[PDB]
Amino acid sequence: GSFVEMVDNLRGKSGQGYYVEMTVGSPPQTLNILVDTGSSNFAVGAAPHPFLHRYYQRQLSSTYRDLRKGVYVPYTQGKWEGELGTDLVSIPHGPNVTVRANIAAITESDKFFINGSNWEGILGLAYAEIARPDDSLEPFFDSLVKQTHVPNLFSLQLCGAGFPLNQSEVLASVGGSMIIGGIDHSLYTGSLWYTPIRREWYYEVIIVRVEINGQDLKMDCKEYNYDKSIVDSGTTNLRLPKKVFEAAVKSIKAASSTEKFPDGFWLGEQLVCWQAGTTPWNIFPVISLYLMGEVTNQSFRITILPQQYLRPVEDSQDDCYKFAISQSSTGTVMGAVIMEGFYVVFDRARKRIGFAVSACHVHDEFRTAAVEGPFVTLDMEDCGYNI
Ligand SMILES: CN1C(=N)N[C@](CCC2CCCCC2)(C[C@H]2CCC[C@@H](NC3CCCC3)C2)C1=O
Repeated sequence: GSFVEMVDNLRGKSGQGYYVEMTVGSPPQTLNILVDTGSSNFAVGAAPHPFLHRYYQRQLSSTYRDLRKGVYVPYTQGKWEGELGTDLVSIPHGPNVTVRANIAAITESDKFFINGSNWEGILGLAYAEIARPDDSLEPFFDSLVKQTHVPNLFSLQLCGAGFPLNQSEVLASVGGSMIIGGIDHSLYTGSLWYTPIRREWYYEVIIVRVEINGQDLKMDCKEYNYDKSIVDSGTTNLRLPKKVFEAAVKSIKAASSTEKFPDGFWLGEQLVCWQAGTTPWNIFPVISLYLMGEVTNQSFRITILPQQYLRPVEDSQDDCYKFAISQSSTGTVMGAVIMEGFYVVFDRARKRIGFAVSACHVHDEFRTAAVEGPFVTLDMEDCGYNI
C-alpha cells in the first residue's frame, strides 16, 4: 500500500553505498548503517577510526549484553573483525518497534569504512547460512520478524541522481526508500514481476537469457549463473562471470562503435567525459536480463539503460562517468547500479524477488528502463549451476 513513515529514509549513492538511520542501545545511540543485501551480519564501528565521527559505545548502553565471542570476516575487497553481543535496536524511519538483535562491535578493519560515505556500520539483510562466524548467529531481519508482527518482506528503491553529488549535496539529498514489512505502490510504475529465490543464503536468482539492444548474447545459460547470481545492494557494479563479461563487453563495444573508448574505460578504471549535457546516451545499448518466472516455462525481463550502467563521477563542467560493469570470478552480482533502475521486493515469506520499473530511475526522452513479460522459456532449471 502506502508506507509514508519509511518512504525517503535512505541516503547515499552507488559508489559509496545507501544507508538508513538506526539506533542501538539504551539510551539510543544513533548510527547510519549501510543497507547490504549481500551479507548477513549487523556490524557496527565500535572503536575510533579516521573515517568515523561516531561509533557504538557498549559501555554507555544499559541493555548491552556481551556474548564473549569474537568474529573475523575476510572478504575479497577487505576485512572486518569484532566482538559479538546483543542490544536493543530500532529504525527511526521504520516500523515502530524495538528488537533485541545480535551486533558485532567492530574493533579492527581493512577497506571497510569509506571516507565520506556517512555510514558507521552495515546491515546484512541476507540469510543465516552466510552469517559469520556461523548460521547460529541470527541475522537482524530474522530477529525483527520473530519478535514483532512485521511481515517477512522488505523492499528497496535505490535512487541514483544521474549526476555527481558533492559532499554537502549527498548529505542533503534523498537516496531512496527501504520499506520494512511491505510494498509501497508510489515507488514504482507498471507491474511487479517475480523471480524465485533459488536458495536462501545470498538472494540467489537464475538468469535465463541476456540481450544487448535485443541481440541475444547466445551463451549456454549456465554461464550467466556460474557459480551463482545474486542481488546485492552492497556491491556498486553489475558484475558478470569472466566469460560473460568478455562477450557482453564485445557486444557493448560493437553497439557503441561510433565512438572509441580507451581500454581503461572498459576495465571500469578510467572515467570518460563529455561537454555538459552532450552525453551520447543513444549510442550505448540497453541491456536486458531475463529472469526465471514463477510459472513453469515462463520468464520475464528487466531492461537497463546506459543511464544505469554508466556511473556519474566528478572530473570542469563536463559530464563524466565510469563504466559500472565489471568482471567476477564468483558469479553474477546485480549491484546498486542495476538496482537503481528498479523497485526491488525481497519477498522472503514467498521465497521470491520482485522487480518493477523505479519511479526514480534516470532516463531520457527516448528510452526508459522496463520490466516486461511473459516470455516462453524452456529448461530454465538447467540455467542454474551445481557444485
Ligand atoms: C560484496 N560484499 C557485500 N555486499 N558485503 C561485504 C561482505 C560479504 C560477505 C562476507 C562473508 C560471507 C558472505 C558475504 C562487505 C561490505 C563491507 C562494507 C563495504 C561494502 N561494499 C561497498 C559498499 C557499497 C559499494 C561497495 C562491502 C562484501 O564484500
